[PDB]
Amino acid sequence: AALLQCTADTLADAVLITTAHAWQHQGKTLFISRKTYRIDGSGQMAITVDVEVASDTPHPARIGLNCQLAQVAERVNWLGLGPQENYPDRLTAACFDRWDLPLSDMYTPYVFPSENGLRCGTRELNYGPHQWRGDFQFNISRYSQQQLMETSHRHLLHAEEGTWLNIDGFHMGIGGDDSWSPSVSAEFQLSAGRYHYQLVWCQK
Amino acid sequence: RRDWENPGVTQLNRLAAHPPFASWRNSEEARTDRPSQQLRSLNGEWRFAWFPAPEAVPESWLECDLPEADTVVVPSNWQMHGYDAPIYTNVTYPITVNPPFVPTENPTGCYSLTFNVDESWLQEGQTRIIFDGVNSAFHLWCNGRWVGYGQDSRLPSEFDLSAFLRAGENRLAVMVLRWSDGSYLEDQDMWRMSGIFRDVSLLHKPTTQISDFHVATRFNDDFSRAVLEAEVQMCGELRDYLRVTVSLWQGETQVASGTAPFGGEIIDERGGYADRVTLRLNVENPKLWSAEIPNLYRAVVELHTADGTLIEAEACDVGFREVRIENGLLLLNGKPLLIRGVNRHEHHPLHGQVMDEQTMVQDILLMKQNNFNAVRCSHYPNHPLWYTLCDRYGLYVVDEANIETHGMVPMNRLTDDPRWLPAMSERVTRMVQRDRNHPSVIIWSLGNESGHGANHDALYRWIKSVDPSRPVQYEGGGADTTATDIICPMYARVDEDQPFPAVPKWSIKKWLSLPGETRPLILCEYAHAMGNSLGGFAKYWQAFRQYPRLQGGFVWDWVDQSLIKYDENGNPWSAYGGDFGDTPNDRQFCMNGLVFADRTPHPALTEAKHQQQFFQFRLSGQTIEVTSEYLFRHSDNELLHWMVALDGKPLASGEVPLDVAPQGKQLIELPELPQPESAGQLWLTVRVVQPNATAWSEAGHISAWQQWRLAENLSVTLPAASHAIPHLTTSEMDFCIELGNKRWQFNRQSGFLSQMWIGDKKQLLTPLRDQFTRAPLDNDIGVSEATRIDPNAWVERWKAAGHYQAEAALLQCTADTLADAVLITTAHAWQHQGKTLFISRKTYRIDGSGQMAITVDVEVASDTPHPARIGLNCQLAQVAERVNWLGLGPQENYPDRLTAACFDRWDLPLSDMYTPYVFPSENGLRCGTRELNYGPHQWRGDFQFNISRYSQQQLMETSHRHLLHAEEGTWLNIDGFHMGIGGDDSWSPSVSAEFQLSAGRYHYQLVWCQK
Ligand SMILES: CC(C)S[C@@H]1O[C@H](CO)[C@H](O)[C@H](O)[C@H]1O
Ligand SMILES: [Mg+2]
Ligand SMILES: [Mg+2]
Ligand code: NA
Ligand code: NA
Ligand code: NA
Ligand code: NA
Ligand code: NA
Repeated sequence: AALLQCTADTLADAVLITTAHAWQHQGKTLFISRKTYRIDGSGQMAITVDVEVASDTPHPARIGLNCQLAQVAERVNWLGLGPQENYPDRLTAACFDRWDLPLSDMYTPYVFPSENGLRCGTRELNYGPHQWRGDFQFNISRYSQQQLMETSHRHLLHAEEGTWLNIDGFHMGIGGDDSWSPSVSAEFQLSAGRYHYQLVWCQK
Repeated sequence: RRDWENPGVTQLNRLAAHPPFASWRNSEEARTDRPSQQLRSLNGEWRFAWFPAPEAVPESWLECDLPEADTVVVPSNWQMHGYDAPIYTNVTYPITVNPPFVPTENPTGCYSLTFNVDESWLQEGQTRIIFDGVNSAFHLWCNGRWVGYGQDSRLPSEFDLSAFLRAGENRLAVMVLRWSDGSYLEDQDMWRMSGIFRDVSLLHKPTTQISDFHVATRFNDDFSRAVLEAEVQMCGELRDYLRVTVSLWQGETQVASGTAPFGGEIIDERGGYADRVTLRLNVENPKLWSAEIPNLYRAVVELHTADGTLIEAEACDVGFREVRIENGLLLLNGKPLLIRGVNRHEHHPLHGQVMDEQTMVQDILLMKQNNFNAVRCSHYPNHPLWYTLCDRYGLYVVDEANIETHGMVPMNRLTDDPRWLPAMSERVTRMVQRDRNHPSVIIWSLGNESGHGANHDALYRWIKSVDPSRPVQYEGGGADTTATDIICPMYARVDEDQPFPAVPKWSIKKWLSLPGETRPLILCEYAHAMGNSLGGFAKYWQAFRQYPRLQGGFVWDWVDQSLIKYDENGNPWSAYGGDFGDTPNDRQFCMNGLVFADRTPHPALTEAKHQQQFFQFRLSGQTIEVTSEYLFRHSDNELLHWMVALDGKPLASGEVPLDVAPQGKQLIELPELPQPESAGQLWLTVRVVQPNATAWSEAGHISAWQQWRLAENLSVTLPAASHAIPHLTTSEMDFCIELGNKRWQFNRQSGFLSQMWIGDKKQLLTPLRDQFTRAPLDNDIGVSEATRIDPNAWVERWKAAGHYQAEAALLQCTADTLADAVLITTAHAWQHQGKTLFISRKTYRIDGSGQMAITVDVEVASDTPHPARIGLNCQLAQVAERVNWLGLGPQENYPDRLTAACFDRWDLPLSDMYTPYVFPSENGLRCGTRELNYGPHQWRGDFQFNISRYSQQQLMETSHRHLLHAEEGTWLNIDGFHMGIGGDDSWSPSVSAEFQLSAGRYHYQLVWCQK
């Protein structure tokens, strides 16, 4: 990430932080993320995200935010599709409702580890003292994406300090018509060029 | 005898039907298709008088010109002369349904003609008269004496006048009835007119003559050898010395000739036809006919004496081609066709149903220029010249019997009744007898929309038995009955089933594979081009390409059936149903074409041309792969032009020769490029160009094109810093923003930007506000009507929900000052009787440079019908001459109808940004736009828009284009999102789900600035 801009402004009833970053490679600009963070008198932080994806780069696996929370809590409660793991091209069986499970159930122990546990069409996620509202997809667990990537067997995984949260505005399909050639259908590829999503983070 | 109220009587004294004749008395003339001294036209000025019913006609008329008659041009439709009104009704018959009766008030046209006949015509031989088209029934007298009677408005009626004429002056009298029992089989969706509307001629033939002749062509497996077989029949006295010679010419070269005396092979226990003879000519390596290369030969049939005196000669153009269905595919010359067709009614805005050579040729060329290769004669045999033009310019034709009984209940009420078999039969048999020698006719059709009755099965069989060279099709009764060789549905969708009882319309992909089915499928009608339509056209093409047995279709239809009317002040305008006092009527349903009545194209025609391209393309790296879809020709009149441009700015370009075999591929490696001097999207556009003129096109004609996005350079560099800083003035009713010579006013009570100035010049006539509706297209309205609402119609759904009446309620309007800009934030709710339909949240941010960035986030209740659009609208104070944009164009294009548009920088006169649909509606949108310029204004983002002198309100409140009036200033509609237009049919919702705005939440952003 290359910082293009970062500015703060005071509003009548809020503070407004605007940022813009570029991800580039070998001089090519892959994505541009432009954001605003508006913090109001109520303690709510509204994050608006607008991303640009170069038409000539391979469509990305996801368009989201990620962070590692200090907090390790017992349950995860959400208003969205569930209760089991579901992806854009595999979410018909999931149901929209209020679900609440123990943290470990939000991790799926595939023998060969990979991205896992996503839950789509969520409008509210609650974990510990935190609350995220919007219309997004998310996964939450004790294993970083980096660690999943680097580890070939589930028994060699180690819970990291804290909890890793991956909150996506958009996520690519997982496919499966076969497992030896690209099989994610065009309609589940993130080829829009321009993507927007908005999240509000607040405590309890 | 009231013969016009009896389906048992369809004619009296009418001669048998036969292929086009001219009785040449010179072989060379027949060979070259020159005019014949023996075939005279009686067209021109005749006398005509109108009466309200046959009973009102005075007997004196039979012998004397009526002084009150007028002199008029024939052929003609009397409605076009103003004698009575033409009627526009679709399905419901224009007369009470009570077969075989017709109204006692039955408009009657009394035509007469005084003309001369050479004594030579009477001293020997036979003189007959031929009426190519009389609608719908008539009696004929000659010199005061009755000759005969005829029905079937679309085939020629011939009578022998030899015993009625005199050398010198003669007088014909023709009493034409508007309505007859024949009207029950003539219920086609088109204007109901009447009259002698096709040519009148006199033909002289010798007493001993050629009475009919049939030509066939059969081939070997590889088409390297043919046998042409000509069966010739005679009438008149047989003599041993008579002979028949059939000769076949290829240009000026004679390829073959055979001669034989009359006397056919034994047929049965009783012998053979002493009055017939069949000649067989061998042809090596024949030049095959197709729509791609319409090679033609000329066969000349000479009747003569053994000593060599010519009696007469007849002749026809021959196209060597085989039509057959095998293994589920329709093959032409052994290869599978892909029918790029269109249905074409015979219609002229000034002359009604009278056809002329110039208009036909016009039609043909435009069809060919727009990639069509086939036409369906909806829904009757056409004027004879049509077939000759199709044979020579090369178009595949579906010849269809003049039988349509759509208004019956149930539809097959007459077609299943044996009492009507006779009348039906002649409409089919006489067509086959007239048209069977035309190579362009590849398929026969039993008619249209007359259910499926036992009469169709018998006639299907009659054709199969008499003319095995062409398949038979018929859509009635569910499109896959026993009376059809081809599954030929009308308006069946690509993927969506429409499971109506008894006659479902399955998805065409699914239909092919139903248990036990194996036939090819070609839609007889699809992509109902009514008004702003053709949404989803590409979906069909894609399917046709992928599925071998989906062999194409015939779009409905070629040309709008609008008619010219003159305002009080003599100004012509386009009229539709009801416009002549005709009632009941079906209004604008007579207008469904790809071109307006004057042949100017509608925007959809370009979508068709594009999807019907004959060259397909693929891009990989710097390699262009061109695939030919031609079946028979090499690309010998084509080159490929390619261009690369960065956001409209030309970068590199070039041309390459195309040398692709039919069905073959050609790889073209593009040069290395001098990559963009900066940010933006590089676009590659390729066009196939025919350098040389052809019979149907000019030099440089563009036949196909395609585009691809190549490299994109996202901009990361920040614009410089403007020292200038915008100022905010607040009052209780308004928020104001000023920046140098610029100012913006946002109204605090409305929450909208109400005014803007450049200098002291006000820029807006009406404030900038959200817009969620559109003046309804014909597809949006369907068959709904004020006196008969169709609740299912999109328009009724939007109306019912309050979309057209919802009012904006302000929920928030705030102003903030940033470091370098003013930020205005608004939120509105649109409601209707308690319900919140839509929510629009926006921010307007005005910086030091005078750019206004507008962010819009809209919520749409999941339970209200999907909106027609999500956008903004305003009336600008200025009217500029041009409109310039970087986006798709140049023609109007919608979400489900934009494949043919290309991304580039376009610039047009404002008037071309408005599409003049006769029935006005939302029109002229351009999609995928990144920049729009008009006057001093500039809008940037990723939106769709339309710009014109007509408000949406006016468009929806006006039924005819001629009545629109340019308002002050310019109406601009800039949409973040816009619903598809649909068109699979125009009587039920047809916009595919992927084109409905059902997302719930939508975001778009625009920058508005002045230059
Ligand atoms: C209106 C439909 C119920 S019937 C529909 O009407 C169209 C109107 O142009 C065409 O005439 C079609 O052939 C006919 O099926
Ligand atoms: Mg009759
Ligand atoms: Mg009909
Ligand atoms: Na892994
Ligand atoms: Na096909
Ligand atoms: Na119609
Ligand atoms: Na060529
Ligand atoms: Na209108």
